[PDB]
Amino acid sequence: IQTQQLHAAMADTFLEHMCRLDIDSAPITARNTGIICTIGPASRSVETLKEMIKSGMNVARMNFSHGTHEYHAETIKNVRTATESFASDPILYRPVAVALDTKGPEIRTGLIKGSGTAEVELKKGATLKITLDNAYMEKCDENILWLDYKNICKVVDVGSKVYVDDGLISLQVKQKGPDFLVTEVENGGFLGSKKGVNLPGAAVDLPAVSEKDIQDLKFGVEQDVDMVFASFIRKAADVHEVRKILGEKGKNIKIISKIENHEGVRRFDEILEASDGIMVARGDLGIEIPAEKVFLAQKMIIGRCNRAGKPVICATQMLESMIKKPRPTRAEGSDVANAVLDGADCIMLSGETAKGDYPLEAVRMQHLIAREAEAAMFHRKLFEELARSSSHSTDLMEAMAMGSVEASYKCLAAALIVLTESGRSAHQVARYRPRAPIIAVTRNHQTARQAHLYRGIFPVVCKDPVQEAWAEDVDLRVNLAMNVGKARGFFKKGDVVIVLTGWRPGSGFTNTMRVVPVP
Amino acid sequence: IQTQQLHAAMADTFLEHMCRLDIDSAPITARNTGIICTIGPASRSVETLKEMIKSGMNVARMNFSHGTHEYHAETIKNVRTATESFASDPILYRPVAVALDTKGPEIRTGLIKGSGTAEVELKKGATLKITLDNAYMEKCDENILWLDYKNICKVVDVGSKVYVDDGLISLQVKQKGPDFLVTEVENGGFLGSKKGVNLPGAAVDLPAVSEKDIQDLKFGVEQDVDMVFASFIRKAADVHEVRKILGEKGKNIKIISKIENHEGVRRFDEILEASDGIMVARGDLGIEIPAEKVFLAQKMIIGRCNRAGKPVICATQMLESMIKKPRPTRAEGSDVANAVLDGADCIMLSGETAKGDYPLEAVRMQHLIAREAEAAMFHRKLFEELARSSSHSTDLMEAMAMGSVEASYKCLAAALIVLTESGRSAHQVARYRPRAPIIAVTRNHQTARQAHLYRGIFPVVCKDPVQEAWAEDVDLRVNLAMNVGKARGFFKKGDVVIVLTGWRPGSGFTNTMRVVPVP
Amino acid sequence: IQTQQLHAAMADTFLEHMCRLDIDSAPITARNTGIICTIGPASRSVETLKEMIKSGMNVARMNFSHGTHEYHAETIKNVRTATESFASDPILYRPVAVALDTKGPEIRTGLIKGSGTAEVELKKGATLKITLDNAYMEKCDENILWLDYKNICKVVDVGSKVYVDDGLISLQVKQKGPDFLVTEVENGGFLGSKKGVNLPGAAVDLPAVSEKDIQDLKFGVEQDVDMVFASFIRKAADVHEVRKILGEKGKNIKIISKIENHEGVRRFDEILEASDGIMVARGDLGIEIPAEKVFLAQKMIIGRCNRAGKPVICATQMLESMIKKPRPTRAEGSDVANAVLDGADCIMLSGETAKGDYPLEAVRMQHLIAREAEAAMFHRKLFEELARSSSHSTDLMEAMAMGSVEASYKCLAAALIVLTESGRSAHQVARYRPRAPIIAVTRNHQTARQAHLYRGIFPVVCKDPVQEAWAEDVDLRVNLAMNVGKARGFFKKGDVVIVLTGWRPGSGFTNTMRVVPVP
Ligand SMILES: Nc1ncnc2c1ncn2[C@@H]1O[C@H](COP(=O)(O)OP(=O)(O)OP(=O)(O)O)[C@@H](O)[C@H]1O
Ligand SMILES: Nc1ncnc2c1ncn2[C@@H]1O[C@H](COP(=O)(O)OP(=O)(O)OP(=O)(O)O)[C@@H](O)[C@H]1O
Ligand SMILES: O=C([O-])C(=O)[O-]
Ligand SMILES: O=C([O-])C(=O)[O-]
Ligand SMILES: O=C([O-])C(=O)[O-]
Ligand SMILES: [K+]
Ligand SMILES: [K+]
Ligand SMILES: [K+]
Ligand SMILES: [Mg+2]
Ligand SMILES: [Mg+2]
Ligand SMILES: [Mg+2]
Ligand SMILES: [Mg+2]
Ligand SMILES: [Mg+2]
Repeated sequence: IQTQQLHAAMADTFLEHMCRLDIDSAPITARNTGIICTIGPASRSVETLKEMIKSGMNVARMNFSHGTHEYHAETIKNVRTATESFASDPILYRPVAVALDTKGPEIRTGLIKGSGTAEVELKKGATLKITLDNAYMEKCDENILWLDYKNICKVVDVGSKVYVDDGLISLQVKQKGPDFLVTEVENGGFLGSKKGVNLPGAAVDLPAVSEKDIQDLKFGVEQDVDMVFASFIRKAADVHEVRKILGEKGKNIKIISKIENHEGVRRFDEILEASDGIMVARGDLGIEIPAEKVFLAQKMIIGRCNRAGKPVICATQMLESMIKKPRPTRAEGSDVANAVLDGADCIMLSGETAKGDYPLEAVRMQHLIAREAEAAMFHRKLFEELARSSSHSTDLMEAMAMGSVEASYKCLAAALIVLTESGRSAHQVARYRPRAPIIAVTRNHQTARQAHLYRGIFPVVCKDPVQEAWAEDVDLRVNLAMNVGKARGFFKKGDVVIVLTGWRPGSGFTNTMRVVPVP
Repeated sequence: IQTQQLHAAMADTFLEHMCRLDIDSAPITARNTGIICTIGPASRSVETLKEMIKSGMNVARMNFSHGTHEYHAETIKNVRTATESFASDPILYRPVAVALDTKGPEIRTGLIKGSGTAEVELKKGATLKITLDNAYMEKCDENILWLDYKNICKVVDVGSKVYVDDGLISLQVKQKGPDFLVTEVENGGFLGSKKGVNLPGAAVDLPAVSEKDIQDLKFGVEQDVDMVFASFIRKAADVHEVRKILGEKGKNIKIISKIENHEGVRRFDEILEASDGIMVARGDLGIEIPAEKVFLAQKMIIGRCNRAGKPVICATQMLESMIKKPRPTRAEGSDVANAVLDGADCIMLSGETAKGDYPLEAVRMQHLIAREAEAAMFHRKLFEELARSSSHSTDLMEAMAMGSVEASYKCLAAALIVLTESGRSAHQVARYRPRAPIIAVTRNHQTARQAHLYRGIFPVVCKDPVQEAWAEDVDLRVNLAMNVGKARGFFKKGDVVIVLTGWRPGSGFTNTMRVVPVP
Repeated sequence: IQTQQLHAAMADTFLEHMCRLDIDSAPITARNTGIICTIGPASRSVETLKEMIKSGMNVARMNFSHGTHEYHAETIKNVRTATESFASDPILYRPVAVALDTKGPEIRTGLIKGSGTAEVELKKGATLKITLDNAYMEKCDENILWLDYKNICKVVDVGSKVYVDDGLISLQVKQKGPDFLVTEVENGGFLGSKKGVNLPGAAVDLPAVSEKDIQDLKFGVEQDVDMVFASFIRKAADVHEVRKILGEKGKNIKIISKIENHEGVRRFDEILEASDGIMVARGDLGIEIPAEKVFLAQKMIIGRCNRAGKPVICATQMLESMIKKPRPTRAEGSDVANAVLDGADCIMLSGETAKGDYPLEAVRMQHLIAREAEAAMFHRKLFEELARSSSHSTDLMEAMAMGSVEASYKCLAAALIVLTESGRSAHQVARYRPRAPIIAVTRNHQTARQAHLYRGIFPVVCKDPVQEAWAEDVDLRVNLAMNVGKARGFFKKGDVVIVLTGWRPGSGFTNTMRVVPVP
């Protein structure tokens, strides 16, 4: 019984590959898919945070949707505190990234009967008037609803829908003024105060970044975050707006755009081009667009990112059930696996880690699945497809990247060691999706942290100073990776590995590839 | 307008590939397909030879079915003399392989009027008597044909047909003696000395290894030949014998089994596995089996050799017309093209160089077709298919070769540079069919002549003394390849090349790959 | 029991397909590729015609570059005579197309000694004068050489080369005057009558449609030819022009455009678009462009027509040898085979039948090889690729064809029977390249003759009155095919067949497909 689906690995057709999948074919230890964990009341603590890390957490996400700078900073603190707890063991030391997830633009209704706690019941078939007249900003009721968005009438059409409270309530626009909308309740319910609004299919003119947003971003810069997950990206311009706020001081910050609505879906190509990476924000996306179309968008985005060699995250509700249970639903298991199969670089956990009763279990779970799924990919066919996709380019690093993955397959290397500073060299390899882990040694901590964004990349920080011999310094670095993979269980002495390096110190890329034996 | 059929190279389907072939898309200057010339009267002179090498000859074939050991050693003499005429400028110096073509279990004709260059014109409807009277051994003419097969009497029966010169002449047995036969000419033609006789279906019993064969064999050793073309090889057993004869002294000689009979097609696989290479010998084959079937054999044979990764030569009648004519026929043009496209490591000239009036041109012509066909190959598909085929192998040098070819494809490398001594590394690379030229640098003159056997290797002798410093020595050899490609106009400064070298002296194989710019 | 390369028909890769071609795997009786024979001095006789038909000939080409209207008219005559000689038993009657091969924008020498069957030897180094002096027109010879082109002196410089007979003979201009040219003979050979002059790379302003062209055109319309081989078509405008002269009376004559120069190639697409079909005229082409490039043209061209769904012919020097020999060269056998694998709908014979010694053998040999090659095609991949191409298209008859072919493969049907009058349903099928024979039953003679143009169509002329009842009438015709297929040995009882018919009369196509057993 082969391991790591190597039997299906050898199939000719996709169908044959499936037919060959084997529950009894064990996968390797090394889990390539990055796991992003939302931190919160359930996971903030150091002790916990140490467990999260032990469980497989690669990225700590900060949901700026709630909490104060003072809170989040305290969260980052603990994260950083937890991470360093292992630093004492440069070998067993694992980098953890920090991400800032913007609150983003928002539309909110007013107060019900001047109260924050009151409610009304909207009844299916009724009429309901939306006004912009702040006169009513605290006089909402069964007949009148005031909202935040001054420009609404401009972006919505008669016959369109307005969703209130996470799509809990649905309204149909029957009349439009310059100041109000006249709707008809389709999907009734109780209405509380200050609920969220969604305008499915609307091209919203709300700014790329809120005022709050500008503030959190500057904050994220001062905090030295590794990426930013930018909410509500609808077009390239919005990415550029974010880029601009982060500015020169934060030009190294990775900006991940969140696709959460039709627009974003429809203008995805430009957004992708402008971004550093993408997050498929299923939550809103599934509110914005028909829940039954989310999967298409999900696969569209994943594929296109794969094709461009830009990182992509699958997020939201992956293991939802696990907020209350130790074991997920079957669909949950399915989802994570397909996501991985689709090509997702990272997968995410929100409620599950943030507030749920089984944060660690959710992590471990994601870990378990990803590994299985990772073996189950159809690499030969995938590599082939990707290669065609990129055929337009004759880049050298890419050539180095393709040649090295191809050899890792050929001799079934146990790993690929890439020495990089910027991470570019490692990134090129990841994109060609080897099956073996990519252990990338760098002296740049940030590069190391950010590496997680990418599938298969396992960052290893070199904390030693530079030797007078390049060659020697290189050799060393290489050895380091070697002690790691060994310490990790990726391989053993005698195993074969693909080693990528720069020929000289001004190389510019890993232009030197080698097949080597583990000591 | 792209060069080197690169548009076509981009194709998704074979059909599309074909469709984009462009007469205006120009080939590169490096001809990858080895050219095998049969040296005889027309080409024996040292002066012709020189012109021969210049024009493209990589290997000299000495047909032991013709001339004497005396005639052949002189040939070999002018051969090495002409080659060696170019050893001053190590840059433009070219190795030229010497090959001995075996007699084997064949039936041969005597001497037309005591000239091994003599000929006579037979007529349709005429009578001819075949005798065994040695008193006619050197006395063949329009009226008496002496054979060398004693039993060919009990082997044929009246009404039968006897074929002379690869079916050139068909004789019908009309009267039987005990010492001879009287036949009638079924079709006219000329008639030489020492032509082969085929009795398709007949039951001749000829040892796999003539006394002569050993004679010839041991002479070849005496002459330091590089390889052996073993005529009418029928089984693997036949192969081990020759090997046995060659013995220790020639353990480095390469045995190229010649498939020229139904048995050899039939036992193809075991022969293959025993041989060092194969030769599709169509002259004989073409009479032995149905003409209309030769292409099957050919394709089949080419396919399994490539699949197997061993050199295959496609031989005989390729440019036939040109024995008398300056320019070939369209079918000959097609023939050569297709053979290259089928996958031949080399193509051959027989009557074309050994005794036609347009030998120089013939070689020339092969060169032209070869370049053009090499470009029209479907590298991308071929590589995928080859990879598939070798999938059970996990060989270290194969990984290296595959990564190399792959990179080379990606960046459109100008050449591949391999530093080898056995020349195995090189061999391995060529098996994956790179589009670029492989410059094979070696301090071993045999390995060097031998490399011609394989598609795309441009062997280059390194005559320099061995450097104390492994890296310096390496660089040494590298530059020499750098210089040749430059000389031969293979690339320029700022052109990119893949370099295969060994990490440490006595590295085993070329375990190091680099992308490098041409100096 | 191995048959029709069915094992190879199951390979996954092109490589494995090749690897599995078996000489011992016998082909079926039906020869799919049509055989075109140039009818000349050596094949004019009725008695010779009868054997050629018998021999596999489907079309006769009458070369207008040679002879007179009268000589050709008689040939037609004889053609039709040897044909209907078989009309006795409609089961065994085989239609024969009559093809008009045009003169075109060509330069042509004169009569060698008022003959035309006459030849002349030219020796190397000798002198020859080219003249425009009509008083030599029919008096050519070793000394004097008259030509078609009064401007030739303006179009060629001293030192230049003049090619006679498709490059057979190279003449270098030594000196020129107003009237004549003074050349020296560069290579020896037989110079015959009304030969071809190729002034490669020289501005000849010849007209697309000569008045003579015109003349001949009109002549063949009266001669009721089925098709036209338009020589030297350079651009679509040429076609329209031919089309133009064909006018109304011949709005049904198939115009087959011959690509025999650099322009024709270059403007191939629009040509193809305008023409009914294409010939690869390698004789002229091969001298018009570098010899080494013809296979590129041929492959690009055959591929493109396949794609298009239009019939393509591979022509010239396929079995050249056989003008004098009974057995072809290796190179020639590979060429016909390779032509068939390339995808040519038809193959041709020129000198081989027109004037050679072995007309019958050449034919048979084409028959022989084709069959073998038809088998060897990789039908599976080919069909997929063909589909990939045709994908934009949603034609109804195309779907029928495809489904039908698809079904034919699956159940290994013995044949497809198509009932058609226009012939289009049958072409549509032929274009999707089933392995099995298309028995095209029709009541249109012309249709039945022209069917030879298309790969795999076996035309059957139904001679019986129309049935009042469609069903019976259809049945009958089906019956016809059955009998014929049975008498030709295509299938036996209990064999399976695919049946293509129309539901109702005047169905515009065969919209009904059925799987049937032979009775
Ligand atoms: N050394 C030579 N001496 C004289 N004639 C030679 C020589 N080598 C080749 N020839 C001539 O060229 C012809 C073709 O050469 P080739 O090597 O193909 O020989 P072959 O008879 O056709 O035998 P084989 O089947 O082994 O190739 C020979 O038949 C012979 O007439
Ligand atoms: N009608 C004919 N009368 C006599 N000889 C003929 C005739 N047709 C063909 N031949 C001979 O056969 C040779 C080859 O025939 P073919 O039809 O191929 O002519 P061709 O000269 O090569 O010109 P093309 O390029 O049109 O094919 C001709 O050159 C001619 O000598
Ligand atoms: O913001 C998100 O993550 C979402 O909406 O899913
Ligand atoms: O022996 C050969 O080379 C042949 O028969 O073609
Ligand atoms: O006309 C032809 O066939 C040619 O020129 O090849
Ligand atoms: K958020
Ligand atoms: K021999
Ligand atoms: K013509
Ligand atoms: Mg959201
Ligand atoms: Mg020979
Ligand atoms: Mg032979
Ligand atoms: Mg022509
Ligand atoms: Mg011709």
